[PDB]
Amino acid sequence: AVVSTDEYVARTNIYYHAGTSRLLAVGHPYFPIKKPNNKILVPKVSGLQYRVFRIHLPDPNKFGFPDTSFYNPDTQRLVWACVGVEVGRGQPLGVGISGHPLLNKLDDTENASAYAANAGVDNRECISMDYKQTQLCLIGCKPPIGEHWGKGSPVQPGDCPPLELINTVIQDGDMVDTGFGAMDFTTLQANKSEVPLDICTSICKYPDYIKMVSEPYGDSLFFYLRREQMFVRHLFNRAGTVGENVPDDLYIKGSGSTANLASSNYFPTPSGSMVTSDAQIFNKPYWLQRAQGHNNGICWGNQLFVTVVDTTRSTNMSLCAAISTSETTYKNTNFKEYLRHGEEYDLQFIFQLCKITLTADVMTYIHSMNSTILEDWNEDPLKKYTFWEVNLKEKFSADLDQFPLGRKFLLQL
Amino acid sequence: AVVSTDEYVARTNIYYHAGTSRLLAVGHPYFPIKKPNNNKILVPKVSGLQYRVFRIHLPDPNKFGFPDTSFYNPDTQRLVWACVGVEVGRGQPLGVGISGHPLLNKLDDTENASAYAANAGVDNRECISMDYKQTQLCLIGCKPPIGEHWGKGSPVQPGDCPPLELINTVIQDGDMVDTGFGAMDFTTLQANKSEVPLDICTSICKYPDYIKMVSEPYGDSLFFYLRREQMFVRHLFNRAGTVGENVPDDLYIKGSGSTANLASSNYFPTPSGSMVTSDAQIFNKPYWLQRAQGHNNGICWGNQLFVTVVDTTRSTNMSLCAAISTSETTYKNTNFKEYLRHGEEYDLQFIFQLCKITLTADVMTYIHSMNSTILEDWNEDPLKKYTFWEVNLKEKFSADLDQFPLGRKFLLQL
Amino acid sequence: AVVSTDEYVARTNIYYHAGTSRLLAVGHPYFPIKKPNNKILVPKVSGLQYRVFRIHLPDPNKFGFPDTSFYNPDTQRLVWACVGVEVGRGQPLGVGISGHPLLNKLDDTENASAYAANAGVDNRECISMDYKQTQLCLIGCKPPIGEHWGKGSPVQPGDCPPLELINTVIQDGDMVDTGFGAMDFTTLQANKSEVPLDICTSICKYPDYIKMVSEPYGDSLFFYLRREQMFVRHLFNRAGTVGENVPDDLYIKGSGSTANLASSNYFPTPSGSMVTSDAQIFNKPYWLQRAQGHNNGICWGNQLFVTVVDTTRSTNMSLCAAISTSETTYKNTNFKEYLRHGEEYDLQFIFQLCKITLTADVMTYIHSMNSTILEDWEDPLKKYTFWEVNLKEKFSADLDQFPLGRKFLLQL
Amino acid sequence: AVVSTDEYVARTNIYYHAGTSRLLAVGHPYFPIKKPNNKILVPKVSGLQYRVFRIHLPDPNKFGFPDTSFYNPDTQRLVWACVGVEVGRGQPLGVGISGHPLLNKLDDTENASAYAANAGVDNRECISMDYKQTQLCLIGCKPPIGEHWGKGSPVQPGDCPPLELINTVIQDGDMVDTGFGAMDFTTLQANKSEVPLDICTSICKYPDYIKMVSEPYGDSLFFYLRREQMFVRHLFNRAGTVGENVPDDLYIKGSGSTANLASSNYFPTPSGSMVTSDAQIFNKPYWLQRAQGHNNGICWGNQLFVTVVDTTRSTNMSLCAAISTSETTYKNTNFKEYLRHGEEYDLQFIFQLCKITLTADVMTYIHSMNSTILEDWNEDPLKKYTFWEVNLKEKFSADLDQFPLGRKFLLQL
Repeated sequence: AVVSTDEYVARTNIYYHAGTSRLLAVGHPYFPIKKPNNKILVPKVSGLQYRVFRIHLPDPNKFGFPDTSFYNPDTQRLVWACVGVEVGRGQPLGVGISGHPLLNKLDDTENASAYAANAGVDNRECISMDYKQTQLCLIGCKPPIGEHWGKGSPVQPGDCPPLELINTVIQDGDMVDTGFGAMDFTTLQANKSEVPLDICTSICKYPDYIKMVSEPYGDSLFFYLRREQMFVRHLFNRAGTVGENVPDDLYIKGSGSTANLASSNYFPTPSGSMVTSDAQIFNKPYWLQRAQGHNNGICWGNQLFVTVVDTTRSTNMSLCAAISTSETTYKNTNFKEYLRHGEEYDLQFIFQLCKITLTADVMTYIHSMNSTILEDWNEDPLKKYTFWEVNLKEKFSADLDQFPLGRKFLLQL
Repeated sequence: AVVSTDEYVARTNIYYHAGTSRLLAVGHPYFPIKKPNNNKILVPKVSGLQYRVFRIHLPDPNKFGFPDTSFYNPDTQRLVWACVGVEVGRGQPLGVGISGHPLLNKLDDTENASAYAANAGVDNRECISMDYKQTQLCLIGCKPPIGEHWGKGSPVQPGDCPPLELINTVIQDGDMVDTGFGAMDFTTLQANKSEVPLDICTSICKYPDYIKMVSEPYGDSLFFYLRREQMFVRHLFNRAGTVGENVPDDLYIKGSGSTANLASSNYFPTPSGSMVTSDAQIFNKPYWLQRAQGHNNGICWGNQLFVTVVDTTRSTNMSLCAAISTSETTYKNTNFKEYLRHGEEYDLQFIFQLCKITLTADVMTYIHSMNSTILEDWNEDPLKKYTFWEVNLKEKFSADLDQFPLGRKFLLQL
Repeated sequence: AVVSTDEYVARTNIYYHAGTSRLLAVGHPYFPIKKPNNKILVPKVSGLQYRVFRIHLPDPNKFGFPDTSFYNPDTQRLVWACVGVEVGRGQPLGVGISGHPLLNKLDDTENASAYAANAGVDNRECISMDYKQTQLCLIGCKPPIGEHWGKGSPVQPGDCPPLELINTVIQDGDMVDTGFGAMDFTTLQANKSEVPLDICTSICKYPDYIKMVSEPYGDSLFFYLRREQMFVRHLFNRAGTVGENVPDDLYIKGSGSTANLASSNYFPTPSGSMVTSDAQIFNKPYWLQRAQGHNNGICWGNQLFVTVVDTTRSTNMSLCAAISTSETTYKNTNFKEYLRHGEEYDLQFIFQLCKITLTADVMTYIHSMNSTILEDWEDPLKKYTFWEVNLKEKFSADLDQFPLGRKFLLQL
Repeated sequence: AVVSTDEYVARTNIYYHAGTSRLLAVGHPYFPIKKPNNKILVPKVSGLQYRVFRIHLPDPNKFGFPDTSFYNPDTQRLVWACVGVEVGRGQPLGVGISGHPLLNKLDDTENASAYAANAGVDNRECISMDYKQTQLCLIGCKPPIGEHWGKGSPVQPGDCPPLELINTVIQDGDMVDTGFGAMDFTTLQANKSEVPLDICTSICKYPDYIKMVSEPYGDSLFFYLRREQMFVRHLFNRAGTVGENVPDDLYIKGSGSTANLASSNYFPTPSGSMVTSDAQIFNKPYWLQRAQGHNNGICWGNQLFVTVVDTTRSTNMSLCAAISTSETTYKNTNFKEYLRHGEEYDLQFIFQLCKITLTADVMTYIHSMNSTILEDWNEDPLKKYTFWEVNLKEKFSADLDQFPLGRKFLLQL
């Protein structure tokens, strides 16, 4: 049976403060910019992406403490334990808009309109919408897990793909669900125009809270917060050949214009409503004094993983340049337009040192839980994923009161 | 007089944890698909507005192996389970779904009319869609829940208005919840077949009968219940068919010319659920049934439970399409086929407590009056007429609570 | 000098539970259906009507108690007292719609973008709106007293009717305020097209809380709850000759198309916004453990009056019957449309018995307060129409057996 | 190692009250009225500007106290401490409107709309929008710090300017972020028609809370409230040549009408939603009894800086004047129309006298913190910016009971 860390991990009264300072990212909000080579030139930085920071801590065993009388190195080892965190967001509150120049939309079904689509071969329209609002922060010593609907195990051309639920590690840059569902658009929509431009060739992953919480050791989730909201803004219709005809027992055949049924593939456009300062999750200190799982904040392997989504600062900046200044009158051809998005972060942590007695039972338990720890204490499995590497090896300071999160921690212990 | 369970049922320190990890359903949100040459369904109907009535089977304690049996004397006592905790996980992103009818019976928009409408033709049906009234609920009990709807009552010129009766019946898995058009039996009360959206035009929309369930003398049907719903009118519309009841002359002054003939007066609103938000969630949150409203304080008579869940805050139909030919350079509508699908994810966790009953003469006669089958089972299925999402927990019981999250929460709560 | 009832009404430790069970009503939401005969074939059941129940409690003096050691049956008398109540509502939450096929509406003034053409002979249009949301529950031993602006008495034809604040007794079926004001429409609007179809000939009364509270004995109101909410959805204009010209000093004369002022009689269409379960009043027990007035819950004369308004369950349901079933193609003439509404109620009470000593001071005070109380030891309320509820045979002593009784025992 | 003020500053039980009692500003909401010359006849007063009050206090060492037995002048000095503040606001609540006669706007991408035949060149419309709602009140003994995107380090004409996060001192009259992002429009948008008229040639700055809380001594900020909300009202589209074509991987080529993609530079128009009285920050006393940082309200140099933003009292009033009064019918040409905006402020403070012993270590610490402190105790460096100078040298009063803020303070004791 699994046992809580507090049952075999002794905590000490030594605390440290580590911060990242300003972390900045600027780029296009929809797609990466590159010129003909596949190398990027301006990365894709959007308000609806996951930011998974892989934080590296100094090795406490080899760390140069001012004194070493608080433990016996011959029969004990040291590990860090997170007891406080603060995610700092700097940019002003705002709401960003994304859309597709050729969205697959036939006509508006919410209410009869003056003009209706004339059928034809291509009815795609230029449509944009604001997305579902989200805010989540997961902290753990292992990568988070997400779930999405992808193509299942494998007929005629155009038949409905099999549908399956897949779990995969969330990475930096993975798009969050946006009101169209958590699904693998690239493969489940061969049309390539069902959803806005920034997700039509990407996967929208949603955290697997059930799986992460229910796992035996609770490494993946010490603490987590979430907030979501959305309401339908407009009700639209889809175009294309009908996959399955409506059963003839659900309606009575018409005559004349109504002889042919209109498309019944309805889809709404989400909307985040208001972003307000009272509903914010960030810029506040979260105390991890007691976690849900068995891992009570121990950072096994000298690592942390802070996943953040914040769509309440997703304002894109219109940006224009003039080809020539000789024009005294405005001309559309004379000005080039652009888009950009800026993200600002600042992570503060409070770490409490802990020591572990290496008895036979403890060693066997630690080996069963994860064999890597014992080898460490004397290739990287996670070095196939993209994380925002954050290095704090040279940024530990023991005088807590010198920093704001340190002062807050001291006021409350 | 009827005694509370805690008056003749003794509780113990034995606790257990049972789980139903990752129940999953995928189907079409409006109707079941089936090849014409057969009635067998290739894709079930799985909408976000359906009742999910799980029928949970427990391992009967009387024939359940324990490490110790000193807590009861077998020949003069019988064991039972008592639900002291529950949680209904919901592992999908929040979202709102859309429904509609390609030939909805809508004549005019009577909200901001600017000129008197023209006379209706032979057919005026239009393709219209709308989101539904938001709803959440969770009923837990040892008997199937009871719902209500307005059906065709006991009995006539052809076309006369059907009489209305209030009918009580057992809610089953797959039934439709009221969506803002009232809890009625559309199939029989609307011969038009185009009054309401496509997913309820031939279905009964039931509503739980809280009054009747709570007035139940034994309180079996309802240990614990939650409900939260909201709605507002998005649009105001008109109906097209002829009028069965003319407006009385005394309610208006006769018009002339264009206004000589009255427009239809059968107004109907289109519901709207407004925002779905995380703070107002009912799920992913433990519930302690330590004090039931009725006399039955969570005793699972017959080794059964019934967890009814409705959750329209995670209804997000996902459009997905497949191309007939991939060797295409320009977009063609005829080259793509469009589909709708909907997926639901559940995770039920329970904490059960063992209880024992002394089989004295008074207890035996009282239990016989309560339900004759208890004693007989303590030696055909009556509920073999309904469709429930069967869940089997005979092999899912484990004593160590701290190994599971709900167990850890329960331990911390003591 | 009026003394609280507890100064001469000594309470006991006897409690009873009375419940009406399912009370059901079905009918048309706008007007009563009747053969063009005066008999009503289908009543008018709407979600904006008052439901004024009249509960008849059993005569405690003649009641067959099992024990009578708690009073002297020759120098004392028994009276019922209400200490708990619960109003049960069955149907699902929803919103209804009302409208007039020929409503008096000229223009949409909210966002007018070009000066309108002069009104013709008849500019009436089909328009509907959802009404202001309301909920209330008044309980007392006398019928409630509402108010409305009726036509007073003092005149050239077409002159403005005098206005007066008339005070009357609310009755079962009277329409509640809908957002157009609490006024007598049938006399103050000879147009018969100013307001929707279900109130264009009725009186929309509003409870007179000020007067009912200021009543000396506090009979009319032990306990009351209220909630309302509305906002303007559209800003329309009225049609018809101008009764009172706009003063010349409030504007500068227009020229050309603007030479003739547009109508300046605006009116908004109300909207009740959202109905939610968190804001619900009903399906919750109320404990009448201290009344505002002097009458502290005593049911004089063995009566109660529960007035209920609930516009959060006003869902009208569309029915449709097919004249011919052999049609393979849809035709409008082949289907007849109907509207109906269903209201479901379930009242529950807890009654505590009380006894009163029949001394000289008590006799004279009760006489000066209400003589019929002493007479019982023509019915003045015969004129009015109430939903008569009979609870003489529904009394029981086992409070455990009923849900409200269990809640009362647990909490008190 | 930085020590909080209350370690070397001995507080006393002497309190004073100072206030302005009224402050008015009237001007044009959109732009200053230059004289056709350079003199500004009417300033630019808007509800979306920063109000940075530079408050001057009497020098306590030279102040005329009725008694001086609480300190010895030779070995001690005196300094003011801000223990209370209140920012009054006069005008009624309301919301103002801004717009551009020639805003850059091509289409309405929310829904398929109906438009006139395209002009081809100069597709600019007269558009207006209400701004994002905001409120804030920073109080410190140094001017605040703000952040905005500007033109960064160094190119064919029309290329996208580089972006950079710049920190600059906020000044009176500097505009606040409006929902279009905190950026230097003047240089980042050569079009001069991307945003409304009152920010098309200005810098929208946002307070830099991260820096203003992370500076060591915490002088710039020992109090701050913030309250902001917005939502997207409309979803428009830009007009102009595309600087970055959509990658071909994100869509399928059209034919006929959809041969050429529509503009994909979307922008939303903000909306502050409802201004309400219960959500008000002002007309309410704040007590500065526990500063976040190390400066616990000490006003070094006898100064303060109160920065206030309030967009919930931004009602512009339209005025009209008649060229000639003899006309009997209405004519447009006979009436001129103007706009004006009026602000009202009333600042009240509670000050507590303090004293510092001039020992060796104290003097060295103060010199390291700020050299000028010891010289002041015998040209202006901060007199390079613009501040709404407030002179309270003659407003201090020792009777707290005679003023409303003092009466409120005495209840708190």
